[PDB]
Amino acid sequence: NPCCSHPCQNRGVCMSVGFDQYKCDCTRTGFYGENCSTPEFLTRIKLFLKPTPNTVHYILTHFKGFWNVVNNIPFLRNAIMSYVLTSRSHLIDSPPTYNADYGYKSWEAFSNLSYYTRALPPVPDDCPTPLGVKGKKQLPDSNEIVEKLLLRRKFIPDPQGSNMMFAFFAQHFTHQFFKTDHKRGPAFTNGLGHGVDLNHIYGETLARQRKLRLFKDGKMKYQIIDGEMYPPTVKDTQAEMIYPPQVPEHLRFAVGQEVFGLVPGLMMYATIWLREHNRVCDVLKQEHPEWGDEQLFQTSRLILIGETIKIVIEDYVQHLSGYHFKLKFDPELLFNKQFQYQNRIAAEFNTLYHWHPLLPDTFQIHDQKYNYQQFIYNNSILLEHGITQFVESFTRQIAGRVAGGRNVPPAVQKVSQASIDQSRQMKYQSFNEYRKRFMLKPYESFEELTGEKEMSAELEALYGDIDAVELYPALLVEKPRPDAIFGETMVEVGAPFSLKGLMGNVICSPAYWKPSTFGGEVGFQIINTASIQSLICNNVKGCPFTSFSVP
Amino acid sequence: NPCCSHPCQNRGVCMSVGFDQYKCDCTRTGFYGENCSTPEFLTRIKLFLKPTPNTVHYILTHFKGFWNVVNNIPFLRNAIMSYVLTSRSHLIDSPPTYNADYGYKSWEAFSNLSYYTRALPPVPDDCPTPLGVKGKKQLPDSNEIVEKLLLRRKFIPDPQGSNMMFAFFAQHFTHQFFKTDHKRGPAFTNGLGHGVDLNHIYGETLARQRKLRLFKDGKMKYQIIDGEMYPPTVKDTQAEMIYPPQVPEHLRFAVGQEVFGLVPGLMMYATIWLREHNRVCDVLKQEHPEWGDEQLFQTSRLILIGETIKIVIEDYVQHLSGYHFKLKFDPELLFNKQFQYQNRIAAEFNTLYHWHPLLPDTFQIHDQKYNYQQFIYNNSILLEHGITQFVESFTRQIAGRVAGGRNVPPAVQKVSQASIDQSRQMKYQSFNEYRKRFMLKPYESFEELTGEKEMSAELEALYGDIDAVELYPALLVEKPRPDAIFGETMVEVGAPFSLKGLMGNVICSPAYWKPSTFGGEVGFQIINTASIQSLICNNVKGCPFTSFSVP
Ligand SMILES: *[C@@H]1O[C@H](CO)[C@@H](O[C@@H]2O[C@H](CO)[C@@H](O[C@H]3O[C@H](CO[C@H]4O[C@H](CO)[C@@H](O)[C@H](O)[C@@H]4O)[C@@H](O)[C@H](O)[C@@H]3O)[C@H](O)[C@H]2NC(C)=O)[C@H](O)[C@H]1NC(C)=O
Ligand SMILES: *[C@@H]1O[C@H](CO)[C@@H](O[C@@H]2O[C@H](CO)[C@@H](O[C@H]3O[C@H](CO[C@H]4O[C@H](CO)[C@@H](O)[C@H](O)[C@@H]4O)[C@@H](O)[C@H](O)[C@@H]3O)[C@H](O)[C@H]2NC(C)=O)[C@H](O)[C@H]1NC(C)=O
Ligand code: COH
Ligand code: COH
Ligand SMILES: CCCCCCCCO[C@@H]1O[C@H](CO)[C@@H](O)[C@H](O)[C@H]1O
Ligand SMILES: Cc1ccc(Cl)c(Nc2ccccc2C(=O)O)c1Cl
Ligand SMILES: Cc1ccc(Cl)c(Nc2ccccc2C(=O)O)c1Cl
Ligand SMILES: *[C@@H]1O[C@H](CO)[C@@H](O)[C@H](O)[C@H]1NC(C)=O
Ligand SMILES: *[C@@H]1O[C@H](CO)[C@@H](O)[C@H](O)[C@H]1NC(C)=O
Ligand SMILES: *[C@@H]1O[C@H](CO)[C@@H](O)[C@H](O)[C@H]1NC(C)=O
Ligand SMILES: *[C@@H]1O[C@H](CO)[C@@H](O)[C@H](O)[C@H]1NC(C)=O
Repeated sequence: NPCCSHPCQNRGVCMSVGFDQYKCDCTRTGFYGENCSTPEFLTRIKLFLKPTPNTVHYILTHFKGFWNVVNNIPFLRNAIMSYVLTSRSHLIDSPPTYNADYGYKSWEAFSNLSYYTRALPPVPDDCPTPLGVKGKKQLPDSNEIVEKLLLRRKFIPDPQGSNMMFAFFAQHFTHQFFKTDHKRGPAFTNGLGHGVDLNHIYGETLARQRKLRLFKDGKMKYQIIDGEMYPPTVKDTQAEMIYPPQVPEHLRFAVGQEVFGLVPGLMMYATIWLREHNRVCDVLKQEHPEWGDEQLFQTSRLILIGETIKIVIEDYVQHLSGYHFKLKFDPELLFNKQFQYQNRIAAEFNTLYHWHPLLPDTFQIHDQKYNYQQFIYNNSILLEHGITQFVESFTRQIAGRVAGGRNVPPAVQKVSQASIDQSRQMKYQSFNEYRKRFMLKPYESFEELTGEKEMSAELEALYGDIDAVELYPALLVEKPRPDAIFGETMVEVGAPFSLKGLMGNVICSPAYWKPSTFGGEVGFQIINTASIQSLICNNVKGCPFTSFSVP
Repeated sequence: NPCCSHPCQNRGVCMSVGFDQYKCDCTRTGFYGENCSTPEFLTRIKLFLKPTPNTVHYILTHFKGFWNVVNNIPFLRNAIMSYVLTSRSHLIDSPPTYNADYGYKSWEAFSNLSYYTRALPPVPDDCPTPLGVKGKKQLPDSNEIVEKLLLRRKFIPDPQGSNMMFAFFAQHFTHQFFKTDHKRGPAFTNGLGHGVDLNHIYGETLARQRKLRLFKDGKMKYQIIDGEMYPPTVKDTQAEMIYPPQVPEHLRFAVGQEVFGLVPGLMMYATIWLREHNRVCDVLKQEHPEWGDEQLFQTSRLILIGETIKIVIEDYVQHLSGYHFKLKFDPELLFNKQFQYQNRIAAEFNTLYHWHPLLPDTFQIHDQKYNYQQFIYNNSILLEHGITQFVESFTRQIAGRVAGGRNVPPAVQKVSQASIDQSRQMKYQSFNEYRKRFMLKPYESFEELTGEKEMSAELEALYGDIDAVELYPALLVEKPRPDAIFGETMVEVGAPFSLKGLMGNVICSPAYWKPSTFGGEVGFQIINTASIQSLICNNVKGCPFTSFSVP
């Protein structure tokens, strides 16, 4: 296949013409020529006036005195936030295009929701090398890559101070749209909503939802233990959950997501959100005594969705970005813009979000310290200590650094390898191709990627060519930004995926973004004043202080 | 329920506040006040400059010499067509809101694709009257409505000259997204693509598609009969079709849509589009001898989708409108506008497209006249005459006028009654409520609606109040425009749904609307030069003259 070398630059579409020739479609790329590499006049100018991401990142992470002024001038904050949203939006194809089985546009790829979509097309089948034309005939041994480059020798804490509240929020939140269907294969998903629908609370299907609902006051089923509200059982709901035989019947908590019983950190947030839903039902009941159970349930769901997006932007992304600028969740910022209120989850977004290095060596709850074997599938620990003690402890324990290499816990060594192996059967293009796909300069050397000497040497011994380095491994060994959890690429690729999934949500559209949608101003206000602190304060006994970073 | 009165005007959202009070959400309506009835300053002006639809219709259907010059100046033609598209589209909620089960915004209503969506929410369950407050406690007998107002005494031909080519095209085309799942109920659909995906050619599911495909050269299965290409059999494809047991196996043609064997007219268009698909495969193979079966199939499908939208706008809607202005299919007209490339089929769109009056008393092919009992499920008629004779004959046979009342063939009486019964199951608001929803002044009397005395009287005897008249019966008895097939409402309500369904298609989005999407410029040119005449000329022996109007 002549398109194996990925000849078309700047988002140009490559098409074969006969057996030995190809053609590049430069339509609306701002470039022309055989490979869409010659800039148009207007393009030369725009390229000359674009700051580098590292320049812009510097600006947003310094001058705290300046940003403190900007954050308190609504007009400016709105203007800045508007830029942040729109300056990235042009990097996501919407409606979506390719998937694992289609490197050309097709109705199958567009219409079949069981697939993850793809930011870059899959490497064609019969190519000289797995990645196209660069690199060796065979990719390096995946286990060898994990051990030499990814495995933790000594715990590397996150310099930004991200804690376990953050790490488990990241996992809980993203696992509502990262639901890989490993029956079919890594290219397929079970989250047909393809975004923030809160299916991990309410269930992916109506059948599961009816098993989880109380059908009184709009609320979700629950049980009281030691005066505290917890999720219901599988026995009570008949809602299937993933549990080992060793887990007794009365400890098989049923929640929206079948796998959230795997780890107590997930069951903590599931409990918190469950409580929040029933709390909002009580508020709405007070406001609307004429409302029935169905409308109480549906309106509460729409509110929690709003809370979720609110919290993710203004607390979660806020902490992750390290910006002194105060991010703002406000759908009105897009009402005068060209924006598509739809989204399809990208397989690469999933891959890049394998933040295994976040995980500590042991989990520390109160006085106790649990290893992975003791912590996994253990709702006893949740009942023993309680949510309050969980929050206090998770807020204090720091997470591991994601970029910079060699920080993956040996306990999840198999999962790290799987991420590499699964990236290969989905035929991912190289790291540098994804750099270019998101307006970044390709690395010219291994040393430029890692910013050090020995890991880069290992990469060269394994891959040989810098253009042969794979997406997932490179993201984890990439040179971090100064005192940051990530490197340049992780942010520049992830941010557009993330913002698209948040602002693209239907509740953000002008027809939905109204008080009547959420039951009136009281309901609308719950969204617009939501925070990770208030979420905990409203639903966790004692109202403990919490944050996404260690104090 | 205080909202039974439909108090909120101008797209305002009604919400109950306690048992006896309500509240209107006037957000972004352009109006304010308790009822969203008081216009803002800009709105006050906008309404003043906006011409009435009857005026605009007059200007587009007269001054034939003036439009002749506008049509040949691309700057003017593009600008006008652009306004046509945008001015209509703002009347459609996208992403979609209500369905038959939800008169308030809910995630269930948004996410469940099995429902038709709703331009107006259902009438609340427990209201004084079926339509809310207006009208009698019980709606008139649906059979009495059909007999008095809708049944055809004597055939009334369409003044616009619509022929059977047009009638069967309307039926064939619209039945890809009007696929009511009566198993579940009238509120539900089997077309989860919710638009122009040509599932009626290729099948809804991948399983049925694989049954119809040849898996060589990207082609669809077929058989040759008298030198001419026809659809394959059920026995060969194992694709389910709906046929009475008395139909012999060799006459059981298998096509994408299960019901198209019902009438030869549909099976005619199914055969033509089948031929076109296999024709485009031959064209693409010449351009791409390096391509495989899968890519040839998928690319052909995308091209036929383009042809359909092209033909619908510049031939079908062009004839239907009666405009002297030449409508244009050009996705680039929207690339600088705010527009959502998504759509959800509205139940009301389905209802207003029950154009039963189009049907003739008998079907006239060559020298023979077939009644309904003769014509239904009779594919032997198709083979006897051939597609060419079908095209020649149907082009010449006049269709019935749709508006004006009393033109529904008694043969389909029970179908017309079902339209009324079903719309009542789904709790449609009144005809006047749908007029106001689409910026039309509500009718003051029955006489203003029909423009005459006889049907007016029978209407008042049945409904009592003008605000009690139902959508479907009113559309068919409405005073038709001068020498036109429809009345005002049908167009002003139908056109937004239609254009949104056409331009909202994914292939019209900037990422898709490129030559590379369609296999290069040769494929792209197939779309952009498509017409109903070229579709016939390329696939029907002898290249017979055809048109959507009688010669
Ligand atoms: C879009 O909306 C449609 C209309 O609301 C949804 O269709 C409806 O789906 C529900 C649930 O799938 C279905 O109700 C069925 O619920 C009963 C379930 O209870 C039984 O299930 C357990 C299973 O182990 C069993 O032990 C017991 O028998 C327990 O009682 C079914 O048993 C029963 O047959 C009933 O049909 C509705 O019938 C169905 N409605 C229609 C009109 O089709 C549709 O699911 C939704 N689409 C989504 C959410 O994707
Ligand atoms: C999105 O894409 C997915 C991947 O392409 C689609 O999943 C695939 O779906 C097909 C069928 O829907 C499935 O094929 C399976 O069908 C075989 C049966 O074939 C014969 O068997 C019956 C027996 O009665 C016969 O009557 C039929 O006529 C037919 O000739 C199975 O035996 C076999 O297991 C085979 O796998 C694929 O497995 C499946 N692939 C994956 C990876 O899941 C998915 O359907 C699509 N989503 C849509 C269209 O909504
Ligand atoms: C912040 C990100 C994050 C965290 C904290 C986290 C925390 C933990 C954790 C904590 C105790 C455990 C035991 C695991 C273990 C697993 N994770 Co994650 N995971 C994370 C991101 C992901 C993602 C993303 C996937 C793929 C999701 C999918 O496709 O369903 C994943 C998949 C897995 C799988 C599937 C294996 C496979 O073959 O793909 C296992 C097992 N893991 N992970
Ligand atoms: C231009 C529009 C048009 C035409 C010419 C047309 C011509 C014909 C025709 C010609 C020989 C026949 C035998 C019928 C007979 C039927 N029509 Co139509 N129909 C049309 C638009 C529709 C639509 C739209 C529906 C509802 C489709 C759905 O919900 O799936 C429909 C429904 C039906 C049904 C379903 C039963 C019911 O309860 O509604 C039958 C039977 N009919 N119609
Ligand atoms: C958890 C400990 C990981 C064991 C890694 C075994 C594979 C050898 O890994 C080696 O380890 C050395 C010391 O870290 C590095 O300096 C080398 O670059 C690396 O290749
Ligand atoms: C605008 C901006 C800036 C910095 C980060 Cl870290 C993000 N967010 C992410 C970056 C990389 C990967 C994931 C995310 C995320 O939002 O989840 C955003 Cl959206
Ligand atoms: C712009 C315009 C003008 C006139 C008609 Cl008739 C249409 N088309 C329809 C009008 C009413 C009902 C249906 C349609 C249609 O396109 O099918 C359009 Cl889109
Ligand atoms: C870019 O075009 C040149 C000739 O214009 C060609 O030799 C080269 O192969 C193209 N790029 C790639 C990566 O092949
Ligand atoms: C849960 O933790 C307890 C400690 O209280 C331990 O004894 C038990 O083995 C664990 N159960 C698991 C991991 O299933
Ligand atoms: C608004 O309309 C409702 C319709 O029933 C009416 O009861 C009410 O008096 C109106 N209020 C106004 C016009 O202020
Ligand atoms: C079907 O049409 C044929 C002519 O092609 C005719 O002989 C036959 O009687 C028709 N069938 C019915 C049931 O009328």
